[PDB]
Amino acid sequence: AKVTELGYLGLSVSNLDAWRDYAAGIMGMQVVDDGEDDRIYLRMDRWHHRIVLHADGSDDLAYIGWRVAGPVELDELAEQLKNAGIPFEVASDADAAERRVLGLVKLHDPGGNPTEIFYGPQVDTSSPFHPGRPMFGKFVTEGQGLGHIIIREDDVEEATRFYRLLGLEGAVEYKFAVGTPVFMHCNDRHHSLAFGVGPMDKRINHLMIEYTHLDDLGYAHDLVRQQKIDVTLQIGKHSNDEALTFYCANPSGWLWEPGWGSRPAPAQQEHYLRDIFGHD
Amino acid sequence: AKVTELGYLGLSVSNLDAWRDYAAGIMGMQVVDDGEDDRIYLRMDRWHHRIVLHADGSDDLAYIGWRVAGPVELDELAEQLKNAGIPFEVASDADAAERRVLGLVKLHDPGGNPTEIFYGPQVDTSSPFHPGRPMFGKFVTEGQGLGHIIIREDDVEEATRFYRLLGLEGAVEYKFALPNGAVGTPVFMHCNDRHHSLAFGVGPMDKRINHLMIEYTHLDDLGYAHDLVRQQKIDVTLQIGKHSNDEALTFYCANPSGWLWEPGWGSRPAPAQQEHYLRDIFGH
Amino acid sequence: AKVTELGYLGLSVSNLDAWRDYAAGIMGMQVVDDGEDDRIYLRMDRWHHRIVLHADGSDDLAYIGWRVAGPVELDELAEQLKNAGIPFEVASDADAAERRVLGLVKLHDPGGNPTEIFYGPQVDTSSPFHPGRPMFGKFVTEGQGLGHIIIREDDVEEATRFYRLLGLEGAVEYKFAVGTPVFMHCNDRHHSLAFGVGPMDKRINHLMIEYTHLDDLGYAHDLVRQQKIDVTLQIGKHSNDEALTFYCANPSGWLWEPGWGSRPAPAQQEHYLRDIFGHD
Amino acid sequence: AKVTELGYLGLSVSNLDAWRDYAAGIMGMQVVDDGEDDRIYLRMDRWHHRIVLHADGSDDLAYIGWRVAGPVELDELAEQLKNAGIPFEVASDADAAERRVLGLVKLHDPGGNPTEIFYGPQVDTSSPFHPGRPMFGKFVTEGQGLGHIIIREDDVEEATRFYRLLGLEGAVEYKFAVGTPVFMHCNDRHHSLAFGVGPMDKRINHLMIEYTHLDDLGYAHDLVRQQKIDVTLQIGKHSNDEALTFYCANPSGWLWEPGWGSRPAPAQQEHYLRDIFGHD
Amino acid sequence: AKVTELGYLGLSVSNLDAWRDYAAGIMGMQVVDDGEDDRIYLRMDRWHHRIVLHADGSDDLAYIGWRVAGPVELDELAEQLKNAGIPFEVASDADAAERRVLGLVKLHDPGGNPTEIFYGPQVDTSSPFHPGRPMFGKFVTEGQGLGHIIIREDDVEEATRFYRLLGLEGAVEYKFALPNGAVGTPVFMHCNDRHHSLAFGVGPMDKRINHLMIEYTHLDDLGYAHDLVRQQKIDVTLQIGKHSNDEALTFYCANPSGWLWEPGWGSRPAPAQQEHYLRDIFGH
Amino acid sequence: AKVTELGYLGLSVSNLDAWRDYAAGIMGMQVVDDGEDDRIYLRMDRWHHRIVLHADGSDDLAYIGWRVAGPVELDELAEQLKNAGIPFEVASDADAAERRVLGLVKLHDPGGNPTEIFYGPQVDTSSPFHPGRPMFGKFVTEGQGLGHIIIREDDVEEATRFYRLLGLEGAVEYKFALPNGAVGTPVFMHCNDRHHSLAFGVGPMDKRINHLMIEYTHLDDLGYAHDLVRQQKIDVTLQIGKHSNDEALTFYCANPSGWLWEPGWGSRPAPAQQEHYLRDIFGH
Amino acid sequence: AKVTELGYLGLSVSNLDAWRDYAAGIMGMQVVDDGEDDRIYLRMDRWHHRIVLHADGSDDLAYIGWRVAGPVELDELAEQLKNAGIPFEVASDADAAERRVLGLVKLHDPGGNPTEIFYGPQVDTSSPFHPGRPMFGKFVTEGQGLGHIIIREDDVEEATRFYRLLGLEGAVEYKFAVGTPVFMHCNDRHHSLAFGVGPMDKRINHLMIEYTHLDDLGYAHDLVRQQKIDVTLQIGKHSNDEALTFYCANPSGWLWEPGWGSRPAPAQQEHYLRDIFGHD
Ligand SMILES: [Fe+3]
Ligand SMILES: [Fe+3]
Ligand SMILES: [Fe+3]
Ligand SMILES: [Fe+3]
Ligand SMILES: [Fe+3]
Ligand SMILES: [Fe+3]
Ligand SMILES: [Fe+3]
Repeated sequence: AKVTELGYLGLSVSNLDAWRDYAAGIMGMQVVDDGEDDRIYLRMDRWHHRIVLHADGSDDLAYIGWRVAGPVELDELAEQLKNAGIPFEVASDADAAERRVLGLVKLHDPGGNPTEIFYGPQVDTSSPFHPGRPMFGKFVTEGQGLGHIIIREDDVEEATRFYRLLGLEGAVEYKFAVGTPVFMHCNDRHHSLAFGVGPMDKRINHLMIEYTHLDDLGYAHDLVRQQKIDVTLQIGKHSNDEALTFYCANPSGWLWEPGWGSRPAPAQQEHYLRDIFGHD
Repeated sequence: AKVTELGYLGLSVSNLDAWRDYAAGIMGMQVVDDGEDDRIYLRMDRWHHRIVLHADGSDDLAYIGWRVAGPVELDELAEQLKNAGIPFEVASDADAAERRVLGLVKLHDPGGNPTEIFYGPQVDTSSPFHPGRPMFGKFVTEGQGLGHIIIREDDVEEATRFYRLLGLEGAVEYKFALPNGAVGTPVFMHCNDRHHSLAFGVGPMDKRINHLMIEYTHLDDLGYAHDLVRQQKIDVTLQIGKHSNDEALTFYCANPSGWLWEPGWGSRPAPAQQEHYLRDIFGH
Repeated sequence: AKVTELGYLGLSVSNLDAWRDYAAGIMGMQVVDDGEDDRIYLRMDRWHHRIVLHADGSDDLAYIGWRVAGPVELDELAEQLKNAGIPFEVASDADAAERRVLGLVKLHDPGGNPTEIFYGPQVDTSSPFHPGRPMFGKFVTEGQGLGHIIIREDDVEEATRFYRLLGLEGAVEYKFAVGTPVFMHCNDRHHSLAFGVGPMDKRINHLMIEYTHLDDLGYAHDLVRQQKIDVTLQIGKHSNDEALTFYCANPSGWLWEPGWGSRPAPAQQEHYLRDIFGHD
Repeated sequence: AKVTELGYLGLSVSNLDAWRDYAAGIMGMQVVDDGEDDRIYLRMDRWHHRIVLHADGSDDLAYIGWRVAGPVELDELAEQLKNAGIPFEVASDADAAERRVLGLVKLHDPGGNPTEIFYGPQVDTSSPFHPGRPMFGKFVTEGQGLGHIIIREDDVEEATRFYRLLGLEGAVEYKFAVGTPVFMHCNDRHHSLAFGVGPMDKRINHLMIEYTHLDDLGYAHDLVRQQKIDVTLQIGKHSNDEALTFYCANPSGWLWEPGWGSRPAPAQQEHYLRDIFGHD
Repeated sequence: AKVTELGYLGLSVSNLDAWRDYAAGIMGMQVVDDGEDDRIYLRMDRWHHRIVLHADGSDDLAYIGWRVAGPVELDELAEQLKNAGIPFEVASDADAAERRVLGLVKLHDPGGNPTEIFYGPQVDTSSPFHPGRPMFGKFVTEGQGLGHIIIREDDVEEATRFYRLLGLEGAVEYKFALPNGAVGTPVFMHCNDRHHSLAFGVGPMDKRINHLMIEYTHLDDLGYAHDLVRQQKIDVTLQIGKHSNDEALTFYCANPSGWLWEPGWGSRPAPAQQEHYLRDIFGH
Repeated sequence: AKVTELGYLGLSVSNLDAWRDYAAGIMGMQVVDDGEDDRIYLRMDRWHHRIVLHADGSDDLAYIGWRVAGPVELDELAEQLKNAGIPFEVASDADAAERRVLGLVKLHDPGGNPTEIFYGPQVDTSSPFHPGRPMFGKFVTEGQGLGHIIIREDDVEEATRFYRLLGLEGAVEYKFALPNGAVGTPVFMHCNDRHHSLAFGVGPMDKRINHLMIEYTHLDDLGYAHDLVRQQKIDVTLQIGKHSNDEALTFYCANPSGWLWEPGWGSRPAPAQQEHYLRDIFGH
Repeated sequence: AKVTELGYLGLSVSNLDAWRDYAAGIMGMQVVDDGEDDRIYLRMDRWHHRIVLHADGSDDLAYIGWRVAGPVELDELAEQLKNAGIPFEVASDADAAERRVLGLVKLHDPGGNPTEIFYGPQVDTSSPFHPGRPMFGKFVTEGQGLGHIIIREDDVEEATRFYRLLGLEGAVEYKFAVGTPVFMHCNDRHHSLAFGVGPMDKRINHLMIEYTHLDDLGYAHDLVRQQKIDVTLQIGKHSNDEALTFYCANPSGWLWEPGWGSRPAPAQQEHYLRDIFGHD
């Protein structure tokens, strides 16, 4: 059994309203507020949500959810963890219900990042995704997860071995003291996960989200320029994912990377020395 | 040169608010309001609009706009009308501006229905379609027009001839027995892949327009619309069903102007060749 | 080895003639009467039959037949049952011949439902399916079974484990005391089997049958309206199978669900809270 | 490891010239005579030959050759035979060279039929197949073998178990004392092998060969009528292979079944009670 | 019979070396030098060339060459020009040789822009395209011509009519407010799959040509070009963006003659039918 | 209405036996002998034949047969010839029988080459093509004709005009320097998917025909033919190579009548539009 | 784990300039000179290089690199070697960096040929392949390796067993004392490797490189004729790969075989007695 996608992210945020303007108003996500006093959701497709916003007054990552196919696969994965010596917790039904999933395992990666493994997300088929701003197209999520994240690790090699155990595949992809970021995938998305990018003040460095239509990235690019917001990396392409993407600050003080046209991971490992173009 | 699609409809209404709730809130169209005194717009795709709503107090059809490919084609059609001795007005640039088109000709069909032929609709490709209720998919319009309409014609043969001149094709599609032994023979006509764009010969009518069909790309949006209408007790005069001709899955129901909208899914193209039916397939 | 489809159903019925009018006259199945004094068959495609009508004077389920690929797979499955502690019976040749199959294993599921596992159904290739009323198209059966059934179970978890052992895959699909129906598949049909829907007076709740052509469902819908028969659920869509279907009473006092446009099961487990539209 | 196709047949024949008129002159096979004093070959495609004609004065089967993918697969298959208790002989290089193959295992099936297992047939790529009469099209052989054969067995069940060990798959396909012919396949050809058809005077009952073009079967049908030769079964279709074929006597006193439009074997076992049409 | 593509451009330049560095060194074109005194060539595909560079001292457009399918088609177009009372020169074999074509007619458009119509370009299929900087892919030209241009026209309606005669199709593509309440209505026209080959009506211009669009098959080549231009501080007058009409991803920037090149990727075809816009999609 | 393909060739030969060995034994054609005194046939596909061999003592081309779709089309072409004042003979049913066709017209091209136009060739669909040496594949002929030929024309422009009337399309395909400063401009023409069916303007010729190209579906048959020719020392006057125009892989070599056959593989279609070359791609 | 392609070759050469004229000037490869004093590279596609030219004054093979998918596969392959008794060396990071790979295992085949196994080649995505002469098309390398090589072995059977252990598949393909060349593949390229061709003065007999466009082979054929260079085998086709190729001398005194239109290896082993055409 292997994880199949990056299913959801929990975020700790200090300012819900600013996140509404940003994620729905600019990025085109749908705000879902089910009445809960301490959280709201962000929806990108059929699923009830892909991202949870916990208004706990912090501004960092709360948890990463990795999907598996069903209860049998969840059990096989739990057993693999037990055999590897890795502490985990089979969540109760009520804890799974909090996450809007049927079954859920909670644990941590070797960098201390809260990591969850689940099957059976809540899908709202009867209430179509309705974007928070006008969209030409949709988001790329089908079988591919919500996007990709760079997260903090203190032991790159331990993290890699942990993530291969979960089912992800990958290796170092750039050589840039030579530093060696590692990139990993579990489906057709080039990667869902990367680490070893150097010292980081927060648990998460960025999140790349992907549009089906190029016109939606331009629409977002222009809203960000009009709203006169911080751009860290300009429009361009990495050698690895070969996607067209830009990097801007979110209300939590880290980066979102809205994108278009990401390719699949090569079936065999490669490594690069530099990006294709842009990203200035 | 011929008409290529049913491009837009002008509607006279007496209650804008009801229309907004109906067309956007249930059907999923986008309300476009340009700050005009007397009118708002309904949008279904990239075009600035497909339906104009003139808040004038009446509840009927105001005008029907038929698209042609371009200026040369508009000239060619104008000359054909003149050579048929059909009167028409060459609209100026301000009349074309008012309709959001590049050029147009204004006229009447034999039944007195105000009829426009235009090229160059306004398309808002910077502001994508944003439906007025959540939608699963979109509207079927590309190269097919807004949908199909049923309109009043006192002279069926005169209307048939008028619309063959414009470039529409078709003929009688159904035969049915009337009370006195007569035979009703409604005429259905198309100008593109859409089974038909136009019909008439369905008998006496108190308004110029009887119904409008609009088509969803996704059945679940038809399902959704149906559900809100049941939630809000609107008159579905004809239940879910298939006509023999268009072989579409549709339900008929009442709009705020007192006539019928027929939301539908899965319309088939107009056959290569003319055929007719005595009855429909199922439902309705 | 795994079961590949829901191959056949045996029904106990009190009124054969009424079943002829219903299943052939309305639904478009073919009545096959081979001279046997206590039964007649219903045929939907190439197979000799998909359903057996036993005129024993009862009005419920008699047996469920699950197909396997051949004698080797039947043996591997019998061995899996022996290893699990589940009593079974390898039918004799004459018992297999009664069912019109080459090899047959008889047993019961944990709810006490008679369950059969077979290979090699009788197929009448030289006598084409001829519908009991005029049909635009056909039934959807190829590699997909005859349709799907909701059956009674007293132990939802035991039933699930039993059915996974047989080769089916699935889980809970709706949360609606929270009740949790389970749905299962063994091929491209969304599901062949569901249970845990609540208390049931009979062994079987319904049977969904599927038309290739939409026009055939309308034809049946209209015959049911003309014959002024009981409709329990109106035309609509479940979130899970995303099929267009209606629910009406059969002469045995349970439901048939004639349908159109059922999709495959998602490759990974999901759960819903409500249907898409209709089914009032 | 499994056998992949029915690769070649060795025949013992009493009259080479009559076989030339028949197989090349009517059927459109190519006569290959490499100078050997006791044999000539029949070629149907790229291979040097598909059939060997041994002029030993007998009129029956000499051997059946089953192809495997290479030397590794040949070894795995030899090992499976050793483990099953089945005597075999690894042919020497010179014995393999006689057969025009690189590696060859000789043995017998439970009915005593000489059976060979080989890899690496001689292919004459530089000398295109040239038919013995004018042909519209070609023969169907690619990845499918030369055709199919009914052979004699005294123990139907032993033969089946032997043939499954070799890699073939199948079961009984007709019920017609009820007799139960077994049909087996190892590729896209409906079957390569059948037995249990009742008492037979010879080792082989027939050989079906298949044309790509319908017009070639008609051409052969007409030559057979003009030459006023024996027809046993008229043009028609079996329920199982669903091919269009006729049955005529060859100069050895058994049947050839020239054919067209044979379908693949169903992915799951079926059984019939009668043919579709024809074969009178 | 009609023009089929924008085949070549003749350019007057004052500095060959700068052009070589710009067109080849950055854009990826191949410099072709045939040992002529006064001119070199720029190549983008199998054709001997798409752009001629006459080192005469001026910095402007010299001529525009439009392709037709063959000799019969050239005759047919010649007769149409004559029947319209438009003057033209039938070039001799040496004039055709100079242009690397089999036949041609020379003339002027209403704005005085030297205009040629030809069949039979020279194609060097023994010496494949070899770009002047490493390229990921190639240029989009097949049956689409070199790209599209914006040129000076004092009389927009006269030019429109002139180019409909040649066989191009199109009309006004945008409307925008001018200072005095006027409406600018630029005309965009096509003769093949390329959205447009030609535009004008964009206002006063000091040179005959305003810009040229060239299209890469691969985005990474657009990316590459963009990067070298940033490395060499050339004026990108308009940043990465999409026009509503061609829906292409392009950036505008200055060439050594003082006007604009617009390298681009992913242009869409010209719609079956005329439509217009009030604004563009994004960027620029 | 136009010619659709080069249908057949009539050849005068002085040695049948050599031809049989060459055309069948090496090229893979089928010899068809109908028991006629004076002639045998060469077959390449379903047609009774593509080449007639008249054993009359001369070694040259006898006639060229061009196919049209049917009788109406033959009439239309006949009337076009008459309206051009080109003389022709309407063949009777026995003349059509002799050619194995349903109808035909007989005439001359400007260079005196006997020229026939026919519909309805005889097709032997009961006796499939059986090649005269083992073949891997077949000949390319469907809707493309037998191949292409080079023929003698004293007046290139007159011939061009003659063949545009018949319905062939094309123009000059190459330019090359002659000794005296002149320019040779051979004309290549097509009437279907085959790059060309016909060429001329290659200079002085002692026979009416210079070469014939035939095309194999499979390269291995080209390879096979090449090998037998090397085994039998026939003159391959031009080695394996690609022309710029047809972009085919072919080798030229001598037949028993003293002129050239060019067996080939992988010919490309004639481009949508006319283009020309100064040289060829490789080899030859 | 198996090797996936013939990734790179190291060559020892006496004359760098002559190799530049040959490989770039004629063949259309790109010369990459990164400043190193003892070597330059030849590039054929995205990779930094496919061939290394070591100017050590010798004129033969230096090493053969076989690609594997990643570090896990490299480990599984290293373990297979340890289990087989075959000495190997896990290269250090700096040794892998010298080769422009992320991980590297060094060893020898049974003929003494230096053999390397690596994952993660350096790819220069931001600097497109730019040919050393004008090219119509490109080289065929994607998932197929750089081409194929005939190398020297003293023990044909040992070499075969060694190469099957690495993941390659194959056997004897020609019978021509009967000699028996062996051909092997690990992807869609007919073969990457062949040996047993008879006595050889050098470690490598030839290298076949493949063009996507036929016109590029003709362009090279003509440059070789104009430069009036040695041709050993004329244009033609082998029965096995069915490619169109010619054989000419390189500045190191062995053969390059520029080619076009090579087919995949047959899924099952064959053997031939002669080539199709040409190669005189
Ligand atoms: Fe990223
Ligand atoms: Fe309607
Ligand atoms: Fe159901
Ligand atoms: Fe048979
Ligand atoms: Fe532009
Ligand atoms: Fe030629
Ligand atoms: Fe080779």
